[PDB]
Amino acid sequence: GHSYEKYNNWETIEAWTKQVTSENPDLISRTAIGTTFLGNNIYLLKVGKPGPNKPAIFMDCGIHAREWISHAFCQWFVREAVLTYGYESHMTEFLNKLDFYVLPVLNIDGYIYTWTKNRMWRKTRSTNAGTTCIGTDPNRNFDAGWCTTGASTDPCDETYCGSAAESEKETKALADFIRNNLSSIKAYLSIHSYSQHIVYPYSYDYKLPENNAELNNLAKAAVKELATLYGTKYTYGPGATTLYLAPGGGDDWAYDQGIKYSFTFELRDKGRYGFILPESQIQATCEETMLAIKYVTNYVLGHLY
Ligand SMILES: CC1(C)[C@@H]2CC[C@@]1(C)[C@@H](NC(=O)[C@H](CC1CCCCC1)NS(=O)(=O)N[C@@H](CCCCN)C(=O)O)C2
Ligand SMILES: [Zn+2]
Ligand SMILES: [Zn+2]
Ligand SMILES: [Zn+2]
Repeated sequence: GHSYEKYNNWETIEAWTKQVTSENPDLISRTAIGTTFLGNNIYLLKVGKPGPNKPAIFMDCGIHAREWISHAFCQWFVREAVLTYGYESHMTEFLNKLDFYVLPVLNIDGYIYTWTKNRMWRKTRSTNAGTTCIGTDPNRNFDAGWCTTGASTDPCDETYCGSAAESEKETKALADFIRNNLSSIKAYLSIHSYSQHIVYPYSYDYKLPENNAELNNLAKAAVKELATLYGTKYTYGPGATTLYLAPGGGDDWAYDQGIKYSFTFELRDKGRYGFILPESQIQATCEETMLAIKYVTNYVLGHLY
C-alpha cells in the first residue's frame, strides 16, 4: 500500500513507478537506466506532455540511503504533476514546455538496507578490495575533482570516493543517462537532507562558477519562495563556501558538462530529527519544497540556452 504521506519501502516505490505510469500514460513514461550492484532496476520517470525537441530538467532523489525525505519528495513531485496538470497554470505550462526526468531512488541497494538492517546507512552496498567494509558514497563518485579533499580514500569511511570515478553502477548509470541526453538537459537538481540548504557549484574546490551572480540571485529567490508557505528558513550559496568541500558530486559534474543551472537541495530539518524526519512532516516539507522547485523551473523556462 503506497501513500504519499508515509515513507514507502523499495518494493512499494517500485510498484508505484509502474502504477503511476500506467495511470498517466500521456504524462509519464518509465525506463530502466541501469541496474544496481545487487541487480535492482534503476527506474527513471519522464514526466511531461510529449512533444518534439523539448528541453528537460533532470532531478534525482535517494543518492543517500538514509535521507528518506528525499525519496518522499521525488514521489511528491510526480504526485503534483499528475494532480495539477490541467488545473494550475504554472505546472501546466511546465509540463507542456519541458520534460522532467525524475529518478526517484538512485541508491536502491542502500535504501533497502535502511529498511532491513541499518536505518542510518549512507553509501551503496558494493564490496571493497582488501576489507570487509562496504559501500561507496555516490556523491563522491562522479568525475568532478574526483577524490580530492572532502572525499575519503578509506573504504570504511562515509565519504569514500570509490575505486575510480563512476566505479559504482549507480553513478555510471546516472552519468551515462545525462551524457546521452546532454543537449536537452538544461537543469540538474539533486534532492538530499538535512540542514535546509540550497547549494550550487562548486563543491570540489574553493572556486565560484562563471554564472555565480545569477545562481546566487536564483537561489536567494527560491529560498524566499519556499519560506512563503510556512516560514521555513533556508540558507544558500556555493557548496564549498556554504557547506564543506565535497568533491565528486553529481551537481558539479553536471555543471561542468555545461548544465549551468545545477542545484543540491538539503531538506528539513536542522538536526532535531535529522535523517529520521517524522512522517507527519512529509506533507509540509514536500509542499514548501515544491515552491522552490517550481520557482527554479519557471526561471529555467525563461532563460533557455
Ligand atoms: C558523513 C559526514 C560526516 C560528512 C560531513 C557530514 C556528514 C554527516 C555527511 N553529510 C550529510 O549527511 C549531509 C547532512 C549533514 C550536513 C552537515 C550537518 C548535519 C547534516 N547530507 S548530504 O550527504 O546529502 N550532503 C551532500 C552535500 C553535497 C553538495 C555538493 N554535491 C553530500 O555531502 O554529499 C558528509
Ligand atoms: Zn544526500
Ligand atoms: Zn500540493
Ligand atoms: Zn533574466
